[PDB]
Amino acid sequence: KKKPLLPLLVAGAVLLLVILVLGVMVAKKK
Repeated sequence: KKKPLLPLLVAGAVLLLVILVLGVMVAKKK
């Protein structure tokens, strides 16, 4: 019933480098 989190672990990692890091460009520049 419960969906595996194996692919979710790496999923959040990608969003951390692609999305989160995207905001650091404007943040650090601020």
